[PDB]
Order: sequence, then C-alpha cells, then structure tokens
Amino acid sequence: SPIRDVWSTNLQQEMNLIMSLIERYPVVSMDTEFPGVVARPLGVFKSSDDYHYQTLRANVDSLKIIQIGLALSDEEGNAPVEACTWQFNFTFNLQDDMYAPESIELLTKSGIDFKKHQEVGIEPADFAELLIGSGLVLQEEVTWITFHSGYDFAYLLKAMTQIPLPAEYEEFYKILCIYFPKNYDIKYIMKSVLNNSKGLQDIADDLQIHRIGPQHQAGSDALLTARIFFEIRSRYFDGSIDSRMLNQLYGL
Ligand SMILES: [Mn+2]
Ligand SMILES: [Zn+2]
Repeated sequence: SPIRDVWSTNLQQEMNLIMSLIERYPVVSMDTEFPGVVARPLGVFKSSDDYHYQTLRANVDSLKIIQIGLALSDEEGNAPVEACTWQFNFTFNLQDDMYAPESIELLTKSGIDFKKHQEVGIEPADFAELLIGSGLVLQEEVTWITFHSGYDFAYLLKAMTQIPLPAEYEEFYKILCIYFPKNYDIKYIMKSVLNNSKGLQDIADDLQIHRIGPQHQAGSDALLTARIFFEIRSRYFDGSIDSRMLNQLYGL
C-alpha cells in the first residue's frame, strides 16, 4: 500500500508514523481537495495580487477541507518504504455544508466516498493539533512543497490558528512563513521562473512521470508534486533549487 489512507480512527497512529520519519525524510509535498470555488469577491481592490488573496480568503474561510495529501521524501527524492504518500480524509456533510455542486460531482467520479467522510472523516482541529506538535511545521529543517500554494497553506493555517485568515496578504504571508519557514511553490517555479504554463498533470506527462493513484485525490496529487519537484530540480537546476525562489508564492 504505497498510499496510506487516514480517517478519524487511525489519525493518531498515522501521525505517529509520520513523526517517526520526518527527520530522515524532511521534504514534505502537499496537496489539498476542497469543495471548489463557490464565489468571487465583488468591488475594487488594491491590486491583482490583492484580488487573488481576497478570493482565496473568502473561499478558504467558508468551505471545509475534504482531503489533504502529504508525501515525504529525503533530499534526494526517495520516499520512505513505509508509504509513498498519506491521504487525510476530513469530515464533510453533503446535506449541511457549503460546496459547488460541480466539485462534488468531480470528486465523486474521482473516487471520493462522501458517505465515509460524513461518518469517519477527520476533524481538522484534531489533525492540526498533531501537525503542530509533529515537527513538520515551525521548523526550518523541513521543506514544504506545493503546486499553487495559497490555497494549500491557507487551509493548514486555518486549521492551525482556528481563526479567520488575515484581512491582508502581507499578514497572511508573515504567518505562513512562521509555520512554513522553508517552502517552494512549484507553480511559481514552473511558470514565473521557467515560463512554463502547464498544469500539474500536463507537466507530469511531459516529464513522463507515472501517476500513482486517482487524479483529483490529494494523496496521489501530493506524490506527483514531489516527483515533479525532484525531476525539475535535476533537469533544469542541476541538483539544487535556487534559494531566491524560497517562500515565493505564485500570484500573490
Ligand atoms: Mn493543488
Ligand atoms: Zn489535488
């Protein structure tokens, strides 16, 4: 089982496992699945970067996370034999929660069992308490990697701080850099630096990287993100990512 699935019933067991591994496998790749974008901000803003943040803020605050994928690697890009990736499945209620009906349809066709999420879905507050104590955050020794990172980190921040996201991007960025002092945004790298526009899967296809698991599920996407990072690091950066790219978020 290259993919370890996590529900409320084995949350502690799985976080313990990740904790025992993080020192030997200090690169964390993450992806998230949430109920889509439901609405856009109306009015006028300070900028396009500001427009993007307000869009993120409104949506992250209102819509509940459905999955988070975490894939661990060592610095050479090797995964632990224990697991290629973890898939954390969170509590969600189709009768009671806000979502775009289209996103739900896509996730269902993607394999998600919304019944199980309602029954044994993880509470984000429980996950966040363990994540905070895990050694994965607040530690400059750990590298976080994400494709399109505003949404991913925002959902973690939301779970960890248990308060609304900062009104302004500058403060959001400050907090983000506290909990995730060392991070790379693959979207920023691919598009803003290397001028390549393609999406996760497209990029994946060119690099002939084989997907493990279903598309649109966080565990699989997190693994794919890891493999894309290390291949790009190797092909275009000769072994080491440029430090000027650290903590640079795409579109913000
Ligand atoms: Mn993503
Ligand atoms: Zn995803």
